[PDB]
Amino acid sequence: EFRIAQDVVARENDRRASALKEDYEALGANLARRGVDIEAVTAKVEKFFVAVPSWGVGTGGTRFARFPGTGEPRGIFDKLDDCAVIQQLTRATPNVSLHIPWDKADPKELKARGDALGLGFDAMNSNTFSDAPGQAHSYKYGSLSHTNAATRAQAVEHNLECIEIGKAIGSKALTVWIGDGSNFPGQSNFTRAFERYLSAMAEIYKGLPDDWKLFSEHKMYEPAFYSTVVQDWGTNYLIAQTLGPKAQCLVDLGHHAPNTNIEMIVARLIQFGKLGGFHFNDSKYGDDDLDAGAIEPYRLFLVFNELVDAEARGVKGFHPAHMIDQAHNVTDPIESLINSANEIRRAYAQALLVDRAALSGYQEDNDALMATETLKRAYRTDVEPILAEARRRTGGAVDPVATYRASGYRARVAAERPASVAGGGGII
Amino acid sequence: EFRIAQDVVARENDRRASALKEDYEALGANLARRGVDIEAVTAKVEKFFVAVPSWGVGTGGTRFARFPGTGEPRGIFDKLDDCAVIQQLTRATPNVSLHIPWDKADPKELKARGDALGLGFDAMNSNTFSDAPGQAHSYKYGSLSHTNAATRAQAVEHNLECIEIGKAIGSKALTVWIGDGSNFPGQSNFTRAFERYLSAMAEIYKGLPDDWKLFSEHKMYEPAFYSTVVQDWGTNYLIAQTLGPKAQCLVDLGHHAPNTNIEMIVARLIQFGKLGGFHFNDSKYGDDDLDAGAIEPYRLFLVFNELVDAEARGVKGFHPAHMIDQAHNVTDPIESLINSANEIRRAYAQALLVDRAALSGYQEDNDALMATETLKRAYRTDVEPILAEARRRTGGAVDPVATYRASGYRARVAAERPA
Amino acid sequence: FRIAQDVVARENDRRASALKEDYEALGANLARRGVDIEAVTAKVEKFFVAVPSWGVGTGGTRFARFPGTGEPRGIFDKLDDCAVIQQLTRATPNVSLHIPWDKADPKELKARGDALGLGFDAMNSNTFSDAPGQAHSYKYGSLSHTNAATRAQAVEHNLECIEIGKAIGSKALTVWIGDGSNFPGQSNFTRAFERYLSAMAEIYKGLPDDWKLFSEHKMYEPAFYSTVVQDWGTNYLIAQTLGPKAQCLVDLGHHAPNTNIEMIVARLIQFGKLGGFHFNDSKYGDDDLDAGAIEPYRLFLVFNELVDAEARGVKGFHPAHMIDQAHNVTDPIESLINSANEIRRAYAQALLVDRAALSGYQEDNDALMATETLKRAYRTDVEPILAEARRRTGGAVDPVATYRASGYRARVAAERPASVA
Amino acid sequence: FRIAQDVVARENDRRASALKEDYEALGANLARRGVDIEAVTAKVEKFFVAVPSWGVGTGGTRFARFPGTGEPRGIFDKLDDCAVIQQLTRATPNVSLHIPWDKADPKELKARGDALGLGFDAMNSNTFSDAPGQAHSYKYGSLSHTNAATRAQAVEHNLECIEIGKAIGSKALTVWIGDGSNFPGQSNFTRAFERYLSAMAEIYKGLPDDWKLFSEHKMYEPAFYSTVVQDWGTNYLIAQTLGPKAQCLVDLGHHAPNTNIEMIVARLIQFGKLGGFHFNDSKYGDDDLDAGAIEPYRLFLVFNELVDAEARGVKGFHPAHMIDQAHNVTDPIESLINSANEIRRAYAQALLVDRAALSGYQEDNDALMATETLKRAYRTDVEPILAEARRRTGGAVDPVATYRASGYRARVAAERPASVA
Ligand SMILES: C[C@H](O)[C@H](O)[C@@H](O)[C@@H](O)C=O
Ligand SMILES: C[C@H](O)[C@H](O)[C@@H](O)[C@@H](O)C=O
Ligand SMILES: C[C@H](O)[C@H](O)[C@@H](O)[C@@H](O)C=O
Ligand SMILES: C[C@H](O)[C@H](O)[C@@H](O)[C@@H](O)C=O
Ligand SMILES: [Mn+2]
Ligand SMILES: [Mn+2]
Ligand SMILES: [Mn+2]
Ligand SMILES: [Mn+2]
Ligand SMILES: [Mn+2]
Ligand SMILES: [Mn+2]
Ligand SMILES: [Mn+2]
Ligand SMILES: [Mn+2]
Repeated sequence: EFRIAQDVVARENDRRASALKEDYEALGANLARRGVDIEAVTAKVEKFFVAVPSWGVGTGGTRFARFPGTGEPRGIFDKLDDCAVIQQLTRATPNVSLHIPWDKADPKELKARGDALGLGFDAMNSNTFSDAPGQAHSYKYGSLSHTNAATRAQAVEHNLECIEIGKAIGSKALTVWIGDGSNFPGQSNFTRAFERYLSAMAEIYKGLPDDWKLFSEHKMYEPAFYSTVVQDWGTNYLIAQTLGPKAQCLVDLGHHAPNTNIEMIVARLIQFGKLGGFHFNDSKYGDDDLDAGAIEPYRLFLVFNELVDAEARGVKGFHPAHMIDQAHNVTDPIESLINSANEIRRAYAQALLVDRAALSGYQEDNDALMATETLKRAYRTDVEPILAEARRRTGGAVDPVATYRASGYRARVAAERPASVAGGGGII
Repeated sequence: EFRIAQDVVARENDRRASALKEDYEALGANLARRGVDIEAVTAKVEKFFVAVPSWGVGTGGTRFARFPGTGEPRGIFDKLDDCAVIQQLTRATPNVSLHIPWDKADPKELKARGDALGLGFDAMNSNTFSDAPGQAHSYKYGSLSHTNAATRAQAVEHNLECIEIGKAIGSKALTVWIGDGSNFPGQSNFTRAFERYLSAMAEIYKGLPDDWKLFSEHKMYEPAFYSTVVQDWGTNYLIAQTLGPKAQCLVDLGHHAPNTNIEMIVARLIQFGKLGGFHFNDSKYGDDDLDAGAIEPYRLFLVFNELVDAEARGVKGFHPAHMIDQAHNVTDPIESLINSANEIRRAYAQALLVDRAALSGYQEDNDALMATETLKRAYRTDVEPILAEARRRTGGAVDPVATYRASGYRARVAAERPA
Repeated sequence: FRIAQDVVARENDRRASALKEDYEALGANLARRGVDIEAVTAKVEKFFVAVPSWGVGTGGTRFARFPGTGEPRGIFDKLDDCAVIQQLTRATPNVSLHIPWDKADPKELKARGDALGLGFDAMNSNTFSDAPGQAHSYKYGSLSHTNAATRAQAVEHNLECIEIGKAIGSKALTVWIGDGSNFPGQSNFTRAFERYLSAMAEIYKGLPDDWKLFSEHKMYEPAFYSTVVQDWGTNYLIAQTLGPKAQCLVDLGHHAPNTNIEMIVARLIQFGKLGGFHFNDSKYGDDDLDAGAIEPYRLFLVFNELVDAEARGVKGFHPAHMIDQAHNVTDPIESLINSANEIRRAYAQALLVDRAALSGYQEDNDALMATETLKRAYRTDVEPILAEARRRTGGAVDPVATYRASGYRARVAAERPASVA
Repeated sequence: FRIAQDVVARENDRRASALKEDYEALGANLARRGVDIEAVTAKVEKFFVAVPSWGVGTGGTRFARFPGTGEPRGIFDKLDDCAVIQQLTRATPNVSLHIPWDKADPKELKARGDALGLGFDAMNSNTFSDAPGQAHSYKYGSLSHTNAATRAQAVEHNLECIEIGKAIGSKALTVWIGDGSNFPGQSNFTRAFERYLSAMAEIYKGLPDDWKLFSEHKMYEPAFYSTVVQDWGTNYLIAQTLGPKAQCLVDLGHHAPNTNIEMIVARLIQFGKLGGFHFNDSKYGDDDLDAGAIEPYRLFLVFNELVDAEARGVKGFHPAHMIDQAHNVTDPIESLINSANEIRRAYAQALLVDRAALSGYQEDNDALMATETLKRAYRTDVEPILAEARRRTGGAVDPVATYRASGYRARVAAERPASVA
């Protein structure tokens, strides 16, 4: 199937082919003068993939309000149809990340739809940070770390079910992010809550297939506003080290305290073999969940610099799961995910241009200026031509968003799906 | 009428009266040794009021979920009923802040219910940060500063309607907080957006009664995650100054950048006569909206220290509007508001204890250690006895939350209200 | 006696009546709450915190230093001044030394301490500044420097610190370094940390059987882009890697904005790697201000975690307590006195928490009453308890007022020549 | 010429070929985008930023200072090194002086500047440290000190800075003071500000008709609790109160974590009080790192506001641009060279933004395309433009490469005695 007509894609590509050939050739000549083979770079970029969040193709909101657009997806099936568009145009998001119970449905159908749309399934995501209809025990005061045994058992069961769904659809990991924490000093005993959490996670670990991974995701705050059980990478490391070989840490960019050196955390986790994966997005204030690289592109580049460095030195058993975790409140969710996936490949491609030998030399000589300039030479490079050519050669669009708007997809699905209504957030 | 049975109040007060007498007399003797008449302090404390937010009486939530408790208020009237309890027990929250359209209802009935419950109404709160049913233009991309004139006009009209409702119930002010801002660089032109906002606010100011005040509330971020039109007190000052004498700035404690010295902002606004009022709450990370003083009680004291100093310096015509703006996500909203109102009176009382003459002397002599110790001598003082006696003398409860739970009020409204 | 005993007695007697009234009033109030004030006073009078030799002299910033009068000339003057703090507060019996700043004949240092009634806490190494005759500069690092010879030099300095500490009665070595980078790319994060670990392993080998090696994390300064030992996570990795004798030291002002520090303390305790504390306060960065002068509640919450550990029955839990502050606009002696007092204050209030009631509220998820239970302790003015603890142990009811009445500062100002160049 | 002309020419010819290729390639791409590269280049070669005299020497922190070789001592050595930056970049024709650090016979300074081809930007007063023989200490403040005589002394000092500046070609005085408090209660926020305003009014009276008075806000350091001129809000009140000749100076690293600085820039421009900038980068506090070395996009976004201000033809808009950095681990000259380069880079890129398209996407609320319009400009590698601009104006294609090829550092190292061999 092709959510976007092939003629429109070919049409929009031909319209930009000339300019692209020029830019690509100019960049290739420049890279050559730098001892770099543009073709080698493009080949790797075509092979870089990042999972899209099923809950990301829908318009998001804040605790104050939600302003849905037209053609909002009704459920997992409409969401998969929209994710297909993203993959077809960018060719960078072949896999979708499911969230339960939001995307609960017959595993056979999900798999079927995915195969038909040319989409796979990444890590499963459990939900014990909200109450579902008919739920026996509320997660108001926590889940996996709740003081009530029955409540923890219920949370554990839910996570085990997520693993069962994932196995049936082709997933190989479970990501566990909970809101568990406290809003007031004294409300929670830090140590006892963590102990409860560890014990519950141990039960979940027991249900992991031999080739599966369990990712725990830390977050400084929100929904808890005083303390959070899994508040940072330090606690997260203790979790992973304690649970076992299959347990690793997931780093969501906007989940750190102000001014935190996030790329260092990535490096530390790689060093001790616990970098399970990433949740890409950008931010300026808190866990803003904005389009990747829209606020601080250099920081995104620096994270990838650590990723490529580890890749370069053959760090064996190094396959971090890459996923986008964003909320789109003022843009067409599909266009944002498209450009976000693009930005990620942009940062990856620039990281690949880093002269590793020269950098190592300046590091050993303590030539700070040249070391930092060596990274900038790669970062300053406009690799858009490589990103565009990679898409073109793999069946994607030179200009993804332009082709998307030219296709009229949004207007189309807007006519097929029921209207939505604005409203307030959880504030009241 | 009394939401809490008068016999329960008398009972729970008698049960703690002996202990209170002992603590009050001990504190009075200690203060007397420090040259302070405890009676003068209690007299002032029982006169300190802070308005309760109608939107804080029901359980709050986040973008991730809402976990309502039992007996949740069904509307503004249930909310007023619950606010009546807060006032009856603490005697520090005689006024309620309404939010339109959330609390829209016959103004005449609101006033009636208010008078019967012994409650009054503080500043009105406009809402152009969310869309209402049948709304012609969406506020998705802004409201008062939206690029579309028709949208801006609609936002202006809404605020004017808020003023009409407030005039009917006895409100004397309009508080304007909007989410207007951008999530991406370039999305908005900082200056043009601000110019649009100023022009729209000028229209609202034009329709403001001459016995009313117009409060603009700054916020660093959320719902906007890259830029916000009214992002800080600097922009807020420019707004108030531009609009006119009736326009002032409202300071919400959790709306500042990390590590910001908020008590200084308060002092600066007072000096330039633009401190319209406060939205009290506490926080640790962002605009957490937690129970006031639950996280950083000293900071609360330091804010009140600037308020009391303003009086001591002789600043005139200074009557800030005091209001609580909190979200109660994991506690009984009534209990949180009760203890929050209490914490605010606590900080106020301690600020009244500061030996101003001594402090002044240490400041002039640059004796930093004794100057800070002078503030600490006041802050370290446990004024709970003064707060409890104040409540007792004015019809409240020695221990509000204890009396509240003894009343079984929550179970009662839980039975009267749906699930 | 640094401070004349008649001065202390006179000042104590002047305030005796008021202390009696306040203490007995507090005692009755606590009794009504089921707490024995005498039991609290008995524990308070035994809570000690080490005073930093480097904080007895006036501090400064990169912009300027404004010395006061009678600045101590060397380590001996500093010990003399520390003796004043201990005599008046009775809460600072031990001094933390810094090498090479306080380098001197161990026997002389020991003798002076004994004569003044002072002991010595953990030693502190210095490889964040260059000393004269140094073969290699620490400009680009020390224990993690790319140059092997530079690292070896840093290792030998730490071993020397241990030798000095052993001779004077110390039982630990605290290691804080500025190692890090100011530009992206300057350092390879993983290799720099590996170099550090290798060097610390060597230092670890020189530790006596009853010693401890404390590593201190810091988010930034002097490094402004990355720091090798940047946070508690990296710190935990260090202690766990080095061995049983290695633990983490938590300096309150070394964390990112809004960090929940008390949780970090709880985590380290759970995994037995909480070596000790560097107490101070701050509002912006590593401000190094007088403990509790900015956020007294936070200080109380850290102690709440320390007391809960004891309540939970954590075994062999003896964290080292030290003050690490810089006094740029006050008399250092007066600030250290009141800071030590704030520390005992927070400790005393933490002892007042009704743990039985708290555990009940935590189990029932009664967040409001749980927090109020903490507040009922924190709101209690324990000054009378601190004052009585001092009176009973030979200290001053009001330390700073007594210090000022003694005229000590004016005395040492006349005895000590201020530096000219 | 500090750098031999044959060296400059040689290093240029070595890179001339590749540059021609890149400049032509960028010119074609820009043409396809409706942009004339020549128009950009013409503006870029005219963009200047003043170099801080206190920036050519190696910097340090409160913990240590690690000087490099050939450290410039005195204003004459410093002007000599600044000349190198100007010769190679052609973007720093003016130097910012700091009194009393750079005190010297005005006529001799003017003479040295003209000989080196350097002018002088805003004068910088210093009342955040004490000079020998000073009558009153600034320990507790200067312009806002509680002591009248101390304020008068500070005021007189600034006036002297204006006299020195008038004699050498300066047209502005920048005032940054450390004035503030480290403890709650220490200062009365309002009285301190009142005193500051009164003193600044006296300085303002000494300003010639064509002079400007810049006040610089700073959140913290040296004051760690409160600072009189803590932010742009207070700064605006100052400028508005003093008069038309008074404006606000924005130092990028003086803001609270996560602050939207470009918005502050826009607000000040709207109200005619954006006096100038102090460029530098940072990640934690006022790190004073090489401009754009940490967050180059933020720098671009600041220049986006600057370029748009001109595009709108705002009145009273003519900001002074200065670099205010500290180089603790690099050759100061090289850092200043590359920092000045980054500033021009951001400027060039902001010049590339399609204002018409941007304005269109803003009106339609097409946030995605709006931000992409900024990115299209930002993602554009303008190095070819910067290099050509330098080549056409007598500068070096690759400034740092040419600097190293000249062996200048080793040269001054042989002429200037270090403290130790
Ligand atoms: C929906 C998803 O579980 C969620 O975004 C988490 O991954 C975490 O980012 C929350 O802050
Ligand atoms: C509900 C109320 O309008 C709201 O809380 C505003 O005042 C502001 O605090 C929001 O962040
Ligand atoms: C002097 C002492 O080594 C130093 O203060 C360290 O302990 C650490 O606090 C530095 O920021
Ligand atoms: C040296 C110069 O006066 C100084 O850097 C000020 O401009 C300010 O940036 C300090 O933090
Ligand atoms: Mn996530
Ligand atoms: Mn998140
Ligand atoms: Mn508010
Ligand atoms: Mn708010
Ligand atoms: Mn320390
Ligand atoms: Mn420190
Ligand atoms: Mn500056
Ligand atoms: Mn600065």
